[PDB]
Amino acid sequence: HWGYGKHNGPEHWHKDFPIAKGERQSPVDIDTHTAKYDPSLKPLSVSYDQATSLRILNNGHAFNVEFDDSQDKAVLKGGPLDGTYRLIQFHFHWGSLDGQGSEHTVDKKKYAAELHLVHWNTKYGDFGKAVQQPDGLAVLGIFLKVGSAKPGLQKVVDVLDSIKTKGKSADFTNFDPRGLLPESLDYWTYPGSLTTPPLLECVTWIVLKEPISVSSEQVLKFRKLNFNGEGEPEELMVDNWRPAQPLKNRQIKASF
Ligand SMILES: COc1cc(O)c(/C=C\C(=O)O)cc1[C@@H](O)CC(C)C
Ligand SMILES: [Hg+2]
Ligand SMILES: [Hg+2]
Ligand SMILES: [Zn+2]
Repeated sequence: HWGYGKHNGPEHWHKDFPIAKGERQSPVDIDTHTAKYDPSLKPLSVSYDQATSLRILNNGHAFNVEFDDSQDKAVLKGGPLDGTYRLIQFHFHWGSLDGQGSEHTVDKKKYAAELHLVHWNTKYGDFGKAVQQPDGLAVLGIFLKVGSAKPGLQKVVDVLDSIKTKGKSADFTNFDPRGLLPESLDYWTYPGSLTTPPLLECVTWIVLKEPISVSSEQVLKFRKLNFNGEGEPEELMVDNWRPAQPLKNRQIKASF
C-alpha cells in the first residue's frame, strides 16, 4: 500500500489513484512573484477558542490530532472561503533533515516541516460528503522552521512516545491549536487537493506566509516516530511529504 519509500512513494501513487496526475493537485511551489494581491479577499477568521481535541493517532504515515466536529466549535471562515468550515484534525509532514519536509515551497524554498489543519464545509453535513465537492475542504497550511522552541507544540511532542508505531493512539483532550499559529495571518490561497491518497481535489488551500519556529529537539522527536506497526522492522517516520506538483495555470492569490 501507498507510502513514501522507493517502491510505494509519490511517483507510484498514480497507479491506484489516477487523480495524482489531475488538474488541481497539491502541494505546489508558491512563486511569490507570480502570486497576485487580491483586494476582494475578506479577512481570515480562525476561531479556535472552543476547540475540542479527542485523541492522537499514528496512522502509519503521520499522526493525526483529531477533534470533536459534531458541533460548531473550531471554525475557519473568511478569506477566500464562503460559509463555515469545521476543524476535524491536524497533522504534519516533515523531513529527515532540516532542509526538507514541507509540501508547499516558497520560491522553491523547502521548510523543515509543514502543519495542515483540515476543515470541512458545514453546508455538506459531514466530512465524507464534503470530499465529494470541489469546495468541501479548507486546509490551513503553516510552515515550520527550526530555531526557538514552540511552547504550544510541546504537549504534542511529549505524547509521541506513546504512539510510536502504526495504529497506536492516545487520549489527547484539551489541546489548544491556537498555540501553533504564527503571529501574522497573511496567506497565499489556491484551489487544490489533499496531499495523501486518495488525493481528492476538494481543497481550498490557505497557506500562511509566516512560519512558526520549533526547536531542533522538537523536530527530532517527530523523527523518532515509526511508519511500521509494533514489533516490525523499524522504519523511521521521516520524509512523509509529497513534492510540488504542476500548477496547471491555477492562480495563487496573496492576501497581502
Ligand atoms: C480530513 O481528514 C480526516 C478526516 C477524517 O474523518 C478522519 C477520521 C478518522 C481517522 O483518521 O481515524 C481522519 C482524517 C485525517 O486523519 C487524514 C489522514 C489520512 C492523515
Ligand atoms: Hg498510512
Ligand atoms: Hg472534490
Ligand atoms: Zn497534510
